[PDB]
Parts: sequence; C-alpha cells; structure tokens
Amino acid sequence: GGFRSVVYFVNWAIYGRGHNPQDLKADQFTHILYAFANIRPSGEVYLSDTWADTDKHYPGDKWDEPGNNVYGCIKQMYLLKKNNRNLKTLLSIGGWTYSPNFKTPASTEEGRKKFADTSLKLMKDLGFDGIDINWEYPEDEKQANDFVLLLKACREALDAYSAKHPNGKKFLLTIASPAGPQNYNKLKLAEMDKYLDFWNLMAYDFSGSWDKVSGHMSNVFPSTTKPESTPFSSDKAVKDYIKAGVPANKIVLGMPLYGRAFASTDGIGTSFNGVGGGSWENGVWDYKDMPQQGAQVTELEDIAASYSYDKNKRYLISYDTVKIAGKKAEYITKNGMGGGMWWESSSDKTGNESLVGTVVNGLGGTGKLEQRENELSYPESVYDNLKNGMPS
Repeated sequence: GGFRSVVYFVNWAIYGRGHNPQDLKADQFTHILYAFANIRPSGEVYLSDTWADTDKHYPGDKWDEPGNNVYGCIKQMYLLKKNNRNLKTLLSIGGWTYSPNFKTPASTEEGRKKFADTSLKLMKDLGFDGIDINWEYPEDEKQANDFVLLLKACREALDAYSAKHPNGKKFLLTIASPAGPQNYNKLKLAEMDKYLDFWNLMAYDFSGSWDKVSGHMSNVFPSTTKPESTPFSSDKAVKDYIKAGVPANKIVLGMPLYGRAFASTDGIGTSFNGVGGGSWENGVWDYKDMPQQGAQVTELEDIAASYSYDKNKRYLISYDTVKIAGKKAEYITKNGMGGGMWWESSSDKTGNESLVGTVVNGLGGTGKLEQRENELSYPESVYDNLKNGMPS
C-alpha cells in the first residue's frame, strides 16, 4: 500500500475552536484519531465528553426519533466514513493529561483485560475502525513491560472480534509514540511492534517554555552549526526505531499544525523568558494564524525547520511552512516511512496554504495514500441508528 495521512480530531475542538468533524477535508486523510478517552483504575476505558462525543445533536439529527441512538462527533464521524470509504477512524485513549492513569490497570492482568474489553466494546459500539493508545510515558522497565502486555491484550481483543465476524474487516491498533530518546529508550519497541498496525511518532514539542534557549520544536535534522537550537530531531528517533526493529514503513512522522512561541528573544538558539500569548493557551499558536504581523519567517530547509521572528517584540514562534511541510513529505518518501500524522485538525489553513495539502501532494497526492476500505458494518452496536448504518 502507500502512505498514511493521519490526524487527531480533538473532541474539545467543537467548543471554542468551533471545529466539528463535518469540517474535515476527509478526502485528504486515511485515519482520524478521535482523542481522547479516559481510563478508570479498574482499566475501564470511558468517553471523556459524552455531550461532544455522543449526545450533541447536529443538523441532521432528529431530536425525537425511535431507537437507542448515538449523536455527537461519533455519529458525525461515522457519516464521514460512509462518504469517504478510505477514511478509517480510531478511538484514542490517554494523551498527556490522562496518561497518569495508565500504569495502575496496566500492571494487572485484570486491569489490562478490562482495558482491552472496554476499549473494544466502545470501538464496536461507536463505529470505530480501531483503537490508539497514547501513553506519555511508560516511566520504567515495569511500565515498559506492561505496555507490551496491554497492546498484546488489545490486539488479541480486536482479533477475537474479527474472528467473530469473518465477513468483516480486521481492526487497527496504533500508539502515539515518543520522539525523545529518554522516553523511547525505555520502551520494548520491537516486541510492541509485533502488535501494532503502525506507530505515529510524535515528532513535536522538542522545544517550549521548559527550555532556556529557543529551539526548533519539530525539526527533522540536528543543526551542526547551531546545536543549541535543535535539542531533538525526527531523524534521531526514526533511525533508532529502525535499529530497534520497527519497519520504517510502519512509522508515521508526526507533524504539528501549531507553533510554540518564545518571548524576549534575539532569535532561535538565544534565551527567552516567557512564552507570550497564544491562539487558545499561552506560548502556543494555531498555524492558520501564522504568519503574525510584523515578524519575518526563516526556513532552514537543511534541517527542515522554520519559524517566524518579530525583531521589535523579540518573539519567536517555531512552526512549519509549506516549504518545510514539503521537506518533511520528502523525508517520508525518501525514507520509505509510513506517512504523516498531525496534531491537530483545527489549526491548518486551507487551499494551497494547507500544510496537510502540501504533504499529501508531496507524497504523490491522494492516489499514493494507503488504500484500505473502512468498516461500516457494526453488527454488535448497542445503538440502533449506528447498527443500522445511519439512515434518515
């Protein structure tokens, strides 16, 4: 098959960001990752926002209606799948904020069994093609081990479901993985790979407020001239993954659609104190808001990194340009990697300025994206309108 184009639809984007699933350029992708479901100490996976997720009525939803029915972004994503049949959706569990509660269920057979089962129940009822775990980060040799076992459990679970439905599709298991050496070096990567469909390497937040010098937050290559401006790099991670035993074609290069800012700076690699404003939180900006008035944009193609810098206000926002998206796409193709992943669907521009448009086209356009038809048959769904494939 060819390249994967994967994006996060962050459940909360239907609030202040105003982004609903309907607003996805679905033809451009192959995998939506609906983030994020939470986990109980039991290992019981559950939906973080029943309003947005399942209860909200959009245009098109009878408020009245027979049957025990799903609405929310889950109904809307199933609608997206009916139309774009190469669009798969996976339910994402965990994420930075919920990751503190992985370790405890993950340690016990009971907890992991309950993870796998609740996860699958939720997948098969809510119409998802698979599940994506985002654990930041299995903090020790034991957690590492337990993460093989969790994935093994989850893989086994979805497989048993395929067994029960031979005329249907097989289901996906993915994880959002760490580009930082101090984190992936603890992982039992090769063992974990045996269970995984693909790995979405989170190749971003290499720099931010936690630093003392402004850096490139999602650069591909190390700056030999300016080591301090590149604390991390996509490429270190990717080659290490490969040497560990992960097939590169199973490694999806994660890419930001937001930029991280630095205040009172002389430019990349110098010190900053503070991070400034943001589009929604401090120090973080949506790409569709870039470039900011009065800043000149620098693009270091060599390492495939860019930023804008305002000379007067001494404000640096590390983010990618379509030229750098190009350079990234090129790294994907050149290295026989699995494709590109993005965080997150609301912040991209459209048209000829879409970073994801750039990467898909540099990937060879949609004709080169992986062709895998999604699952519309969910026979065991507890919801009737979803189980009947959503009529009017």
